[PDB]
Amino acid sequence: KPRKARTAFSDHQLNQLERSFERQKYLSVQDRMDLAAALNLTDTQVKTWYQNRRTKWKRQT
DNA sequence: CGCTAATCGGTT
DNA sequence: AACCGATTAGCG
Repeated sequence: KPRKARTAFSDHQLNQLERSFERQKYLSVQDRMDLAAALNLTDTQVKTWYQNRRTKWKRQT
């Protein structure tokens, strides 16, 4: 069952994703597309990163 | 083993 | 179409 390679986010990308999450728990389609483009990530990579980050936030609360 | 990226099926 | 919760799985 082929899967995608695990993305290794740069420190710059993780820093900017965490910054975005501190500002907004969810992104609009537009804001997700803008952040993806700004970080040279796919829309899916940013969507999944935000989904998993909300899961972690739920657990740590 | 812990952290977390990616995948699956169900919910809305 | 995006999310959620459960799950699978890569790597330090």
